[PDB]
Amino acid sequence: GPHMATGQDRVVALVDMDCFFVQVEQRQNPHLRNKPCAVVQYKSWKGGGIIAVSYEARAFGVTRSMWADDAKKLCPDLLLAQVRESRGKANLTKYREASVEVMEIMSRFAVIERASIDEAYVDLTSAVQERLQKLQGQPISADLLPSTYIEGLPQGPTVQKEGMRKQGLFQWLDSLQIDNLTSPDLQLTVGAVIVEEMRAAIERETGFQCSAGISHNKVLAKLACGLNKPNRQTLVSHGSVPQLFSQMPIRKIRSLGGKLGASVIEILGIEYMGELTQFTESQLQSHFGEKNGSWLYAMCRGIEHDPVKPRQLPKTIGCSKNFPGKTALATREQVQWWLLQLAQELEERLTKDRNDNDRVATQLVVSIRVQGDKRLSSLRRCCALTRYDAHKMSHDAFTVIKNCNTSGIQTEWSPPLTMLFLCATKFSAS
DNA sequence: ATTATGACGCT
DNA sequence: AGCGTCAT
Ligand SMILES: Nc1nc2c(ncn2[C@H]2C[C@H](O)[C@@H](COP(=O)(O)OP(=O)(O)OP(=O)(O)O)O2)c(=O)[nH]1
Ligand SMILES: [Mn+2]
Ligand SMILES: [Mn+2]
Ligand SMILES: [Mn+2]
Repeated sequence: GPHMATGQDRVVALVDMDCFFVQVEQRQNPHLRNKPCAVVQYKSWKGGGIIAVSYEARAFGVTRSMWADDAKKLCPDLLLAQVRESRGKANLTKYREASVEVMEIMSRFAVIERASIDEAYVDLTSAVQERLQKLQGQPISADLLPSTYIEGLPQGPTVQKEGMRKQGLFQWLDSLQIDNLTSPDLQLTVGAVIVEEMRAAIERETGFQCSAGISHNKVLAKLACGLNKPNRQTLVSHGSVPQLFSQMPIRKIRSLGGKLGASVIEILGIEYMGELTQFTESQLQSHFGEKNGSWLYAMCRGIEHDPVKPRQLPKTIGCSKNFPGKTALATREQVQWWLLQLAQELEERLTKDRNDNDRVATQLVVSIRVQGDKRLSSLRRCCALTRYDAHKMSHDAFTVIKNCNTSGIQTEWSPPLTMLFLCATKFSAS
């Protein structure tokens, strides 16, 4: 009743750039704009692997994780842009630099948590309080929410999509109590006004479009963001959760799309998020552990407490390359040459990071995969990272991995290596 | 040959 | 510390 917490304390947004790498290439090359187009890494094997897809191309069935030759079968007019290659490997610097452009704009409105190269969470609770005091109690005009959907509306008592969006927004605004500065629905609405302003600034100052979700926590904001892409934002209220979750497959909620979610489905014999409400907290903890059980008990009621961490910069700076099939590394000279290539890219990125961000990494993580192992990483070992020098880092990585060569010959490497990975970690202020 | 990154939990 | 999971 009056003591039952409802998880409505915060206003949280999730901003995700639409088909980011594609947009970066479309800004650079206007010939690619408003076209079916995709971004690929490499080219010789099956035309390269697609990693990002414009919405025009998605309409033909093109998807990430598809070979370009196969995508061209679905979409013969598909346009392609290739990721830059430096030192023999894909180099993602252009997209990291574009990401910094967007993150710095978002940080003007509120403190952000960089969740990926193209998405960030935003804690808007305080900004919403401020804008509400600036409002002095006037309602919010629909004109302030020109790209916002209200999930679950319209309802009850109409042929076009924009008209649907506007009907739902009108129903939502008509039911707002704008006199209560602590109304969670009002707070979410003001949050959506601010996110309209943030997205407008991003597009004005970079050319890039994005989608966003606004709700009371990170999981609901992420889920909301996906409901109406591209170039739109969605408000998911606390009240919208029972209907939304009643037909939501469990795998759609962030962290449940893998083995844990499959086990929730199998053990409990359910399909949808809302079905979780029928279990006690102790029942869920008994199946899925104390932490997961409490998280699921609260999540299926729309409640989640994970904070938006104040972190705009990545915690790690890494370099990795797969060597699939017959390109696996089988000699010592090969392994050394590629460790050097990775370490040279790492040195360049670390030196730029030190100048930009006033910090130094102190630990080097070396990971490899050996032929025949299904796991991503066959081995991870750390060593000290005391100087930003590529030859030193590559010799140190070789030292930590050389015991993995089971060949009796000094020159050959067996079993051959199908992955190398160098990662700089444990940053200290400098 | 579903690649190149990231974050975070477990023990 | 080293390994696994999840995202995409
Ligand atoms: N190198 C590499 N980059 C990836 C991979 N998967 C995604 N990316 C990059 C390219 C995407 O443009 C970018 C952001 O990913 P998202 O999942 O948010 O998708 P994207 O922004 O492409 O489309 P969206 O409109 O958000 O559905 O991350 C991958 O497997 N390898
Ligand atoms: Mn995106
Ligand atoms: Mn995507
Ligand atoms: Mn994203």
